[PDB]
Amino acid sequence: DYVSIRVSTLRGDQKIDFNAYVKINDKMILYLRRGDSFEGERLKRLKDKKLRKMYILTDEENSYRTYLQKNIETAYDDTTGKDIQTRADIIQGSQQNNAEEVFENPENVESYNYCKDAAGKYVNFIMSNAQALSAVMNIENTDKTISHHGVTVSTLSIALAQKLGITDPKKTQLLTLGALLHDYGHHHSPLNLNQPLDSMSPEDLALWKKHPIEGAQKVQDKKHFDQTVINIIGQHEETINGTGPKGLREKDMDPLAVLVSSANAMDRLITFEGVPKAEAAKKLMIDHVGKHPLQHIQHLNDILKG
Ligand SMILES: [Fe+3]
Ligand SMILES: [Fe+3]
Repeated sequence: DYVSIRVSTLRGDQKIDFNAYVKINDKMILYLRRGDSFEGERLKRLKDKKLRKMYILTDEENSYRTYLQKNIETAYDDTTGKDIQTRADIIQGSQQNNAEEVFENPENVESYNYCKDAAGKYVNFIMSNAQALSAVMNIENTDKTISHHGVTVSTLSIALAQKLGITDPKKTQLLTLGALLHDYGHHHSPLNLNQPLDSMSPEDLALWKKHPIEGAQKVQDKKHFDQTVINIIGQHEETINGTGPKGLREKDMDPLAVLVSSANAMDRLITFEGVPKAEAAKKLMIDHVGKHPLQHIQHLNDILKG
């Protein structure tokens, strides 16, 4: 009667040719109407509302499928001259949707490969459009979700890799994919991530510490998962001086996971701990002493101010 869709796929200026419903007290409540769009301030209709899944009429699923495919085809097209924020709105949401699909169906080879291919397209988008990174970084994680945070971390990771001279396309694709999926271990956790680690209850901190271990264990023997991705999921909370959950030091880590660890630490401060982005580098240095390579912190600070 109804089928679910991910809210991350409702983006940009294309007019929807379907209704969409929000579930309230187990009923499907009409919220978006045929003809609606979501460019610019219109996106506010989908923000700050903890919207993850919405629903469409099964009879309109074909309209929705074509809507989504047109959005992504148009947004990745570098020849359109289309507004960069609208392209970023669509692409950021598509990346988030791809991650959510993998988190919900980690056994699905097709979904993983789709996410992987799209991570490559994302690298190209960021690399080939001067203002793409800045546009994506304009898209605030209002609901503090792990999928949105994955996209942000992947974005910081791509730029950091560029600043470090990591050029290998295979490596950048795996870096991006690993960053996208890095917090798989938090999927369906009761933990409220939107609080500072250092002031979490002992119970919450203990729960938090489990996530990279549990996440990696679940996917490590799945053949379709790339080893680098498994490494990033499992090692991204490790710090170079051995203070993270597994106690790894830099020499023990996948180098790409060290990058993601740095990029993650920054967004956790900015998005989950309410730290102003200009102060985030200092905070890592004086509150996360020796946890991440200074060159990463310096580069990330530079990326954040443009
Ligand atoms: Fe994490
Ligand atoms: Fe994270």
